[PDB]
Amino acid sequence: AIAHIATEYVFSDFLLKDPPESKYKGLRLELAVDKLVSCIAVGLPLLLISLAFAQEITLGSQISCFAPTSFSWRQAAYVDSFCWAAVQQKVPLWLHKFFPYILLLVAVLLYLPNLFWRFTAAPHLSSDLKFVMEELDKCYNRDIKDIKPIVEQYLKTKNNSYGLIIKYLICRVVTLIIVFTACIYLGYYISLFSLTDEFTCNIRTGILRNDTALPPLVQCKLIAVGVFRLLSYINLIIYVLIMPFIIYAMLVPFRKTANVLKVYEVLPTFSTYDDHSLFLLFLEENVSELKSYKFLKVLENIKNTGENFDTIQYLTSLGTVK
Amino acid sequence: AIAHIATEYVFSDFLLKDPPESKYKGLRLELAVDKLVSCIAVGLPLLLISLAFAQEITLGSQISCFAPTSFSWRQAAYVDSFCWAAVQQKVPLWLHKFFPYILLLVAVLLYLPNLFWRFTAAPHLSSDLKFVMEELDKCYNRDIKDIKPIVEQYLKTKNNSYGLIIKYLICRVVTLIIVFTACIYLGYYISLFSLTDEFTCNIRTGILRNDTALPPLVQCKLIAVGVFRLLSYINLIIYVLIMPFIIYAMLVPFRKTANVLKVYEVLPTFSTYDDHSLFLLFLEENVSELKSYKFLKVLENIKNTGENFDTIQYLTSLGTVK
Amino acid sequence: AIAHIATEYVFSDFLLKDPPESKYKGLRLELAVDKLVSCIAVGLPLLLISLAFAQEITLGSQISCFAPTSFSWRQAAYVDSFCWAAVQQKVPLWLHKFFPYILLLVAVLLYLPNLFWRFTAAPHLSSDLKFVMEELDKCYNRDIKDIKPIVEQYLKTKNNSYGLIIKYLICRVVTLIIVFTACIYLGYYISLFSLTDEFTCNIRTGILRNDTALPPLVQCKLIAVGVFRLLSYINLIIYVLIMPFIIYAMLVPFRKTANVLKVYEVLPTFSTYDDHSLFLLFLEENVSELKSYKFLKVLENIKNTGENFDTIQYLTSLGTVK
Amino acid sequence: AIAHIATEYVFSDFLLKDPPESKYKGLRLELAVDKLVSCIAVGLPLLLISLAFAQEITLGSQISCFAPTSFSWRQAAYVDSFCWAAVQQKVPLWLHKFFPYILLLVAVLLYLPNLFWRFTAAPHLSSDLKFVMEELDKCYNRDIKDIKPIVEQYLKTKNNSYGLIIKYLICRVVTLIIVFTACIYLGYYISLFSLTDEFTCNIRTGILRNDTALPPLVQCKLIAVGVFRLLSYINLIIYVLIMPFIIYAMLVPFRKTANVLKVYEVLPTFSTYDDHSLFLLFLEENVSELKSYKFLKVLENIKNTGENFDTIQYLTSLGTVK
Amino acid sequence: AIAHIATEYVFSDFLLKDPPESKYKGLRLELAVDKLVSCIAVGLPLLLISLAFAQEITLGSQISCFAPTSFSWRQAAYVDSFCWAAVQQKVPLWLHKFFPYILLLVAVLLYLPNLFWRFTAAPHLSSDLKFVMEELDKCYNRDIKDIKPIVEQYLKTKNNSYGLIIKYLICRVVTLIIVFTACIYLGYYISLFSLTDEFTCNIRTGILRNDTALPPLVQCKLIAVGVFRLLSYINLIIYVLIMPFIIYAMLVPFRKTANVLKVYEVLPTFSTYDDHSLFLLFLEENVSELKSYKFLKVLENIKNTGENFDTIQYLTSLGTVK
Amino acid sequence: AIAHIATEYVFSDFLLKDPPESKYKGLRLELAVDKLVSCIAVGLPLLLISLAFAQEITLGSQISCFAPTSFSWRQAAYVDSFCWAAVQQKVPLWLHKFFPYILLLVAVLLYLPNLFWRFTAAPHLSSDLKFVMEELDKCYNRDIKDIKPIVEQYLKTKNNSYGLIIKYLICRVVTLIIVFTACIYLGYYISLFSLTDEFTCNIRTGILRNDTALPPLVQCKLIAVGVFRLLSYINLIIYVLIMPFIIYAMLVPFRKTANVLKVYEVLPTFSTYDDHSLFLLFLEENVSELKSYKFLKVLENIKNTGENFDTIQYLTSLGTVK
Repeated sequence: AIAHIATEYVFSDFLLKDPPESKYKGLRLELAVDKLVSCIAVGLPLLLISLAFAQEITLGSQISCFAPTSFSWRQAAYVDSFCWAAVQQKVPLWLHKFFPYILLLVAVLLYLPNLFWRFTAAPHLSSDLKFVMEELDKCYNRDIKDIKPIVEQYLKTKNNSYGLIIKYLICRVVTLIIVFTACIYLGYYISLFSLTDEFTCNIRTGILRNDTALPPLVQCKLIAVGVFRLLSYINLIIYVLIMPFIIYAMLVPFRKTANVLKVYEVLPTFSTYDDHSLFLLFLEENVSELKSYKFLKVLENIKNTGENFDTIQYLTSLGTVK
Repeated sequence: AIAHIATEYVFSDFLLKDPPESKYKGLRLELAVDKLVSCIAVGLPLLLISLAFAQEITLGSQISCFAPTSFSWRQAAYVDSFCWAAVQQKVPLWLHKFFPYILLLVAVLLYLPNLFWRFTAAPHLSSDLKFVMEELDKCYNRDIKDIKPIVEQYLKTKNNSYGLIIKYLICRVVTLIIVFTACIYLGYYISLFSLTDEFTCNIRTGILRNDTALPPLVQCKLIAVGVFRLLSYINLIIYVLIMPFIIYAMLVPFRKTANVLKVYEVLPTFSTYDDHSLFLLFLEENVSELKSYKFLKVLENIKNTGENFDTIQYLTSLGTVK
Repeated sequence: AIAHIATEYVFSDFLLKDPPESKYKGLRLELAVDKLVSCIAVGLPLLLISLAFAQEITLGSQISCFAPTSFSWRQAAYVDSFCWAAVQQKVPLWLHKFFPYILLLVAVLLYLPNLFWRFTAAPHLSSDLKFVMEELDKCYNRDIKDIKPIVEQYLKTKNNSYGLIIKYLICRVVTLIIVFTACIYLGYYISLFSLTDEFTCNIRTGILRNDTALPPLVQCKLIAVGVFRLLSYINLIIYVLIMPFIIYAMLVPFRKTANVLKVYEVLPTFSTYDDHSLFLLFLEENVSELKSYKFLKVLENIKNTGENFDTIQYLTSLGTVK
Repeated sequence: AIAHIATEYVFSDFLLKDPPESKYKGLRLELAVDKLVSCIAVGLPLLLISLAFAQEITLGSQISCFAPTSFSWRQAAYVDSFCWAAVQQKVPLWLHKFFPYILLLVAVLLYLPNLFWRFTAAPHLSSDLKFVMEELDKCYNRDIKDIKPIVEQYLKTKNNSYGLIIKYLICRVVTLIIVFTACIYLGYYISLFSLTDEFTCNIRTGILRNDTALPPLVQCKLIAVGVFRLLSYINLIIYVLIMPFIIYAMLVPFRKTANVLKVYEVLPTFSTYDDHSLFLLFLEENVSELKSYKFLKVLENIKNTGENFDTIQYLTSLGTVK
Repeated sequence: AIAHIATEYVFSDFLLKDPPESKYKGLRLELAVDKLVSCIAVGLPLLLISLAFAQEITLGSQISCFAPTSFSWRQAAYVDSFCWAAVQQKVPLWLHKFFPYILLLVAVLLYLPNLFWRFTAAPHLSSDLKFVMEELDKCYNRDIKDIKPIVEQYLKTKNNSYGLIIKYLICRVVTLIIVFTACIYLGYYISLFSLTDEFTCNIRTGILRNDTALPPLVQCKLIAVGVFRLLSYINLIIYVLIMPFIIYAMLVPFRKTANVLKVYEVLPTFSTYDDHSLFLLFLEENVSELKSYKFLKVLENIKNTGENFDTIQYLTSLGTVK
Repeated sequence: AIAHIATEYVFSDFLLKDPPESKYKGLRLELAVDKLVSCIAVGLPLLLISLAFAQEITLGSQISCFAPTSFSWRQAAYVDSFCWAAVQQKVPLWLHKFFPYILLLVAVLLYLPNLFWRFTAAPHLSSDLKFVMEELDKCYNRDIKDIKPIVEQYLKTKNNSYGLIIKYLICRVVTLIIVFTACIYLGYYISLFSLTDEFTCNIRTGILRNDTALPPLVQCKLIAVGVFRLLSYINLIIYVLIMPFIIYAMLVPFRKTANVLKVYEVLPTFSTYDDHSLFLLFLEENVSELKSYKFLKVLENIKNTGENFDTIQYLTSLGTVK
């Protein structure tokens, strides 16, 4: 065990030589901020429920009941199981019983909208981005060859569209609503479980109801109430912290967006709650793959300083990219 | 078990024929010292919490309580679970209970800034480095062909920038602050757990509060206090040791940096708290992939001794690299 | 279980058809003797700690205490856990408790210098070796074409360098110092645990200190003392055996080194505590990949006997290698 | 469990469609007989120690002690652990305790010389074999082209060498010595454990030495003595059986070796305790990869019968191989 | 568990889309009947020993002893372990104890001859088959080109050889002898374990031999005798069923063998206890890879009916295959 | 556990993005209906035996015996094991004990004929199909080139063959017979285990036969009788449902088969209990890979409607396929 830990945490590469995106393929169909927010909101409750029942913090059973001394092992086990079964039908008790279930439901609900976006919006956007990038590269190549209209019109038509931005807005709204509901539930659970974690189960039911040997009531203690409360507090803190990030995410009109086509306007061939703005944002987020755009952006940065050099010679110096 | 250990530690290659970076691909977006410091600071608490609960050092339960002889097995188990549940609500007790949780939180907080840098700074820097390297290679090739301006201007514009160095500084500051907070917490825990590790839990709560058979107090012993203290001391020592490395890491103006472009100044075509200095440092750290730079550095090393040989013949001797 | 053992040790290939380095790629940045010594020194303590706690040799718990007959199961378990917790705070007792931890620390400390060398010396040496090999191949090709200066000067500049040999020396010194410290610790542990392995724990602490029913002292036995002593003896023997190998490893000036360039001196184009000696040693250790060197070494071996044949015809017979 | 066994032993391919060496790559640096002998000698003790502790044959603990009826569970467990700890310090007892350790040591010692040969002799021999094969192929190609000296001289120089054969001899001698020592140890263990497997442990040591309630002696039984004896007998039988194979392996001068170059003597261009004999043996063992040698061997087999056909036409019929 | 079973037996492909030999590579060095017989004979005892100790059929321990009521848990466990240890030294008892060991030995012995054949006969036969196939393809290609001696002579020399057929015969004889010995052992075990499975162990040995409290004899029951008997009966039935298949396998002279070269005799260029017969059998078993042979066999099948068409036009119609 | 279930059933792709036959390679040597029937008949008993012993439905042991109160734990365990051992030698009892074994035997017997067909019929049929497809493609290509006999004759010879259809019939008959036998056995087991599942074991055998303290008889209950009965009923229902599918499978003469060659009859070059019918069925089942057949089938579908267009222009429009 010790040697296995040593091999897997010291001798094996952990954060040194593991390449996350070595020669990343495909296209980036999700924004970085949105991806980070979704990953946090999905993987936080899973990590918390994994931590809540780790063997390092759990001592015995979920509940512990004080059976009378006259009871044998099997009678005391029956008492424990009976009180655990009645902890559901009896509000705090069933909430403590199903806390991992509720956190799992929250995680699944938070994962749902991103899956919906990936299954009903990713392919069309990916195809559009690929077409736009390939047409921009072809236009740059032909212009470079000449110096030694389709994309502008297509973006103009996309300007009069709202489907993509509407779907983005409903995804953000669903995520925000689910996070807010989770925050409310966590606050309610924290409020309702700061009183105590001891409950009396009644085992005089059925054919042994009239028996006098059994105690009228059996006291039982919830074991993981404190850990659950601490983890719920942590989850609420994290969700409150990530709350403004969703607001910033769906704040499209006021976002600090720089148009990619500005650098392309140098080429002579080239001449706010909308699909065009969202498509421009996705282009900018996915513009790292383009290489001609790198040349145009370098030229723009050079000319931004104020150097008095003609751009015609620089454009003629460059050749075909690919 | 014995034969499995033999196979996995003797007959299987352990440190002999395992290639770490055989034909390493991609680009090195992190400095070696920064990568080592981050890896140590992240993987030390994880290794320590893995060691703290290894079966080789843990004998029984987290706590051990001395129940009265009249108590049965189930009553004593209830006593143990009750005292373990009250160890939270009761400062040292809950700290001992949640020591692995606190170390995990420290590890996650230390891992966060590197993930932020990798998600919001890696792609732009990687693209810039690739562009600079390819332009340097093309310039070397064309100059070699001729003997038989863009990169200099771009670096001049980058000289008037501060975003990358600012992000680097905030990453280093966050890492240093988290390490300092962890050091303070570990020192506090060491100070507060050198007194004793025995506490009395009171089990006369609820419907059995008025019962006289139960003892008024039950003594319980924390088992892993010594191991926790030793591991916390080791963690504090390691963090204190790695403290000056972060200071040396964010000490950019006074770093011993050699400009790569000096060797390129031989080519006739080519002619301190800043983005340019950080970019030069990243170029130098990632210059091993360039092959023309190897020729230029070899020529520079040859001429550094003081040999009286013309460089024109040496430059004409070399040809296209790739 | 039996059939699984049969499949994994008889029907599956174990030492017959498992290729260790079939078409080995990359470069050999570590010497064979150094690699073997480091692998032994790292994987011996890990194997020993894995063997110490194997289920084939461990019967029960780490310690065994003789509780009074009047004690119940839970009271005796509390006694065991209490004496195991006091075995730390009480020198032999905590050493027996933390023997696997100390061996793991020794293994990690021994693994550290090789990781430091691999992270701060491997890339530069690999690039230098690749450049030297490619230039030697190109020189051989052009000389063969002609018959039908850079490398010599670069080695001359490297002659006036000491960084690589200094780093090699500090790595060897760190390894030797750590091995010597481990030897001293193992000898001390063997000396201090040949007396006995029985200790008395006092459980009359706390609210039960004044109770008269509990025994004044409880005798306890360490179970794995003999296995620990035997494994420590084996580790000390192995470290003593590998002690002279490190001395031979850092003995660079007196090493039996044959210069690779001697065979290359046949080509007309070609004409002791130092970087040049270490680089020549690494070239010789990594010369198996070169194919022109194979031809030159074959010619040298042919001419070593004393055959009276002109080398010009043999050189003209060979052609381009690659 | 039943269905898993069915899937892994019936529906999954076991010996039908598992290709051992489908398109085998690299070179065969070890002889078939030597590889088989080493594999047997290494994997037999591992298989035996795996079988010795399989759950199909082990009932309870390593030892079983008859504690008095007045003892509780914990006192009897302490008795068992104490007698198991004293089984070491007390010759047969510690041998029974450490039998798996001794067999593992034997396996590791037997694996060591082959690793030494692979790390200090494989690369040079592989390079020499590759060079010889490529030169033979080139000579065959040029001779075939002509009909429409280096290798002979190199083998002549290798004739006056002894390093490779010396290393082979020391490897064989080390293997034989280790196998003989293992045989002697196994015979001794069989002789010393045919008497009985019952021993008395004395638990009246320490603060309970003067107590009269404890028995003066406690009888204990070793459980796996018979299985250990049977497995040791099997191991001794196998080692005795493989004893003459090592003698035949290092018997180089008297080995039935056919020279490969005899078939190559047909080409007009081509014209006993030694390195040359060992190299010829390795060539013959690794000659299956050569394709021109296949043509030459086919021609030799055709001419061995006594057919009166000129070889010039057959040689001219064949063309370039590769 | 239920959902895992569903995923691995319903939703995952089991016998629908798992390709056994999709684009099979290499050569078939073993006959289909021989491969099937060896696979059955090897994997039947392994499957049987896996089934014998499955948790679905094993209730408790290997043996069950009726200790007196006055004995405690530890004394009864000692009794069980003692009787299990004496079940070896006491013929039926040790046979029941080591039945899985004997079946494993049988499986290993049956696997040995096929490994010997694969390690000392596969490479030469594979090389010969590859050479013959490539020469046949080349001859077909050149004959097709012409229409628009080596292989026949080589087969004639192989006609006067017996090494391959001798090795095949010794492999078949070893397999048959081992199967017959296993059948005899299984019949003996079935005969000797149909009487009863109850034995008395005597625990009055050693220092407690003179004690009167212990019973003079302790009755014990073997639990898995019936399962072992049923599995041994199944194994014997299967081995008896596969007995004639080995006889048919080594029956080479009387085998229904069709010569491959008969179809090749159409080409004008082409003109019983033996190596030639075995090589022809291996060619026929491995002829599926050849494509020219497919054309020749199609032509032979066409002409077998009795169609009066000239073969010259059909031969000229076909072209180069590869 | 909860988070692992979430990851493996929600976040990981389950039925969304798992490609079953993405770019399927090789040839389809088994019919779809036959493959489905064989997969069902093989994987149903395995799934059922996996479900029968799942931890979600099994409470305790296989059998439960009511030992007297005076018996200790070990005596009661001996009673349980003894009655479980006598449940075999005593018809219903051993059937309940070996139900998983019988279902495994049924599964293996059902898997056997498909393995026999795959090992003795797949390669020849695959080679024949590949030859036929390649010849059809070549004929289509040459006919297309011309417009700008071997296959017909080969099919005529195959018309006078019966080996393949005979092997198919024996495979179907073996499968049907095994399924019918399994149905009969399951019906018998259902009939014989609807009475009760309680049996009395007699433990007064051996040296304790004359002892009066032991009860004359001990009642024991089979636990999994109901689950076994339900699963056997399900298996019988499924086998009855799949019974007519085998009859439809071996019903070759009356199968709705469309000849592939009909569409090829358009090309001018081209001109019931049998091998030819089975080969045509396999061609049709494996015709999806052919691309020229797609063109011919499209033309046939176009002309089936009744359009009055000449086919010569359509044939000349198409070109070479591959």
